Amino acid sequence: SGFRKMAFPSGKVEGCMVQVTCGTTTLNGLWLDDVVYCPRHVICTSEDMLNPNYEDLLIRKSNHNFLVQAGNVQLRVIGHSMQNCVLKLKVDTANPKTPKYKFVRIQPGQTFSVLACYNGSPSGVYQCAMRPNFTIKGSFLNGSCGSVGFNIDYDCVSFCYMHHMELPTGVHAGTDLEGNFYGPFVDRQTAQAAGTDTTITVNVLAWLYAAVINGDRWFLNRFTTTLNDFNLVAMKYNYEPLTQDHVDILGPLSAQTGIAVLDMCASLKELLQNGMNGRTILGSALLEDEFTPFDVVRQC
Amino acid sequence: SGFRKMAFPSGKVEGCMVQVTCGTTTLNGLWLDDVVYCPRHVICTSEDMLNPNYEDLLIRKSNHNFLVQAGNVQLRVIGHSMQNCVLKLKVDTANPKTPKYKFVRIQPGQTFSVLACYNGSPSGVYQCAMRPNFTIKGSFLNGSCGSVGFNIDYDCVSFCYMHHMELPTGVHAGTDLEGNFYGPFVDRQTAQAAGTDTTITVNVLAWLYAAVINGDRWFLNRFTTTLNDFNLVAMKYNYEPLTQDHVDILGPLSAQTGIAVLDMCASLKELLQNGMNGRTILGSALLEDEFTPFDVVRQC
Ligand SMILES: Cn1cnc(Cn2c(=O)nc(Nc3cc4cn(C)nc4cc3Cl)n(Cc3cc(F)c(F)cc3F)c2=O)n1
Ligand SMILES: Cn1cnc(Cn2c(=O)nc(Nc3cc4cn(C)nc4cc3Cl)n(Cc3cc(F)c(F)cc3F)c2=O)n1
Repeated sequence: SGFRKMAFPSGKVEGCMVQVTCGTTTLNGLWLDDVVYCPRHVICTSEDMLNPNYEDLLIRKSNHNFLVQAGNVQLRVIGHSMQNCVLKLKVDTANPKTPKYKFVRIQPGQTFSVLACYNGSPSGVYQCAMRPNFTIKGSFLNGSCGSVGFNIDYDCVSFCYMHHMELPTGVHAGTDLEGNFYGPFVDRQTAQAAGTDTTITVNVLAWLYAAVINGDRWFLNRFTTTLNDFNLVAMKYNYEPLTQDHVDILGPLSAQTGIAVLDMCASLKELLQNGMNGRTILGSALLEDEFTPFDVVRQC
Repeated sequence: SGFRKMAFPSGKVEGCMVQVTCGTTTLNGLWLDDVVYCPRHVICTSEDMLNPNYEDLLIRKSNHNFLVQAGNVQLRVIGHSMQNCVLKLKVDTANPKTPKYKFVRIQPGQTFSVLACYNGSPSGVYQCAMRPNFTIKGSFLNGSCGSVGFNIDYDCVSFCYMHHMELPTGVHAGTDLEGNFYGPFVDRQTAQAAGTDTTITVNVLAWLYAAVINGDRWFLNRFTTTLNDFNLVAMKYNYEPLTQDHVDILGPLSAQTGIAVLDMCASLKELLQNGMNGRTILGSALLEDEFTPFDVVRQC
């Protein structure tokens, strides 16, 4: 029992992290087979960071302009190319610690693990969700650019996020591993605002199911509701519309607990309308929305 | 910016985890140099688990009674011994992945990272605090016995916790790596109750400082208080007495923010007396007490 924000063990990713430097600009890269992937922002000097023309900047560089250090060992760069907002640096050595991996893009509302790194050295691991507005509420300091987010199934690491920048308001923005930003952001050092966010309804429901699996049942009630009258109340509270497909995914949790999805929705409506009254669910005084149904099943 | 429950990267520990089996009883072990450490409960058959006499049980075993599997490779057991509630199994192979390590016992109120494992295979990593009543509010299923908790400084892993059992109420109990239980528990399959718990005051204050470092300032106020009138209100709310030594440790956070410790205590007293009024601090609607001052500094 118990329920924690739980990350995947990070060792398979720690073995891929390297430092990349161009000029005096330095950040983290990801070394898989004989390629290092990193944010293209690394080719900016301080005077280029506000308004780079990356094709311009990159045509002015050669391979020897890029210093890649894997721990103590510098990796000889033997080729380079841009792919969207990531740089690919071919090196003369294949990483002997390369895991089985894939590059996957995730959906808003899905979770992943973040290995935060500084100067190529891993620092901490934590679980994060991609928000509906394509930001993540991460924990990142100066020097974390290039840190990666990932999931693991069996032995295979699905890389899904490369960290680029912190917005005003202090949330974080980045790309998938093909260099394509999540959300409407660009890799320049200008202030960019996140669009309005919403609460991930299916996740809140998943976490309420987790609570029942773990013996928190105080919020349950005898009522039910239709999908639609629920969405009418949800809309009021800045919750994502719940769809019949969300209902279908909650199926297995509904089965294991014997609580119909639309009955749990009735509990959710009352929690939204009454608050929690100084009570807690799974140690929280808020409705938690960064656990997917898969996370609940994986941990319960 | 941002503030998350952040664990240490787990790779150095993942490389030490093995499976130990005696009879039909199986759990996780820790392979460091040529020794495997695991809960002595592994020598219990189902009929022994309620009321074992471990010295009895162990004198009836030989080395070949212990099956140790490191991934696919079985480790030849060449000696065995009891140390308190841990078994030490000398094996014929030194673990080539052994990190620099130490066995340290932690204090209540301190934090560590838990690598949860099943059948010797690591499953997830998360951050936990040792509660004042020497339990931990972990996340652990059947098969997690022998999972370890740890901290990392530079390259050195300080192992501090080996998981043994889940209490009623669903909190977790275990030992340090010399086999000495945290708290007044014994390694038998009987129901044992945790003693009353308290809130870790110095940690709540540390986290309020983290909030200020991160721009949450709504809870600050112009008042101050003495150490003692604070402890009078704290006592009422089941908070640990705050000591002048706790005040001294908060020094560096007080410096970086310019907020006197006893002024932050005045904010805490008002938060305790008024509640949060449906507002949040660092995304939480509760006063969080599982971040030490070191965790705040490490992340802020
Ligand atoms: C507080 N914070 C939270 N997350 C981040 C991530 N982040 C970062 O780590 N570095 C950035 N700018 C750099 C400055 C450098 C100075 N030297 C010597 N080398 C440097 C390398 C970088 Cl990458 N930025 C800013 C930033 C990075 C981008 F990739 C981008 F497209 C726009 C940006 F404004 C940053 O946000 N810091
Ligand atoms: C739900 N939960 C949360 N944490 C735990 C940890 N835990 C565990 O993993 N296993 C336990 N008993 C075993 C049964 C076995 C059956 N087979 C085939 N092999 C087994 C090995 C164990 Cl270790 N227990 C119970 C338990 C383990 C102890 F070490 C102890 F001293 C007393 C106990 F009651 C357990 O709590 N499960």
